[PDB]
Amino acid sequence: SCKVPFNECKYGADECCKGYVCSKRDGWCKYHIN
Repeated sequence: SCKVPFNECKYGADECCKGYVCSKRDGWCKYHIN
């Protein structure tokens, strides 16, 4: 019930796959830590 990290991401949206973080600047799902 989630989308790939390569795609976009909504600030706060937990829809993304657990384990990844959502960049506030880039506005996408990534693995790197903020």
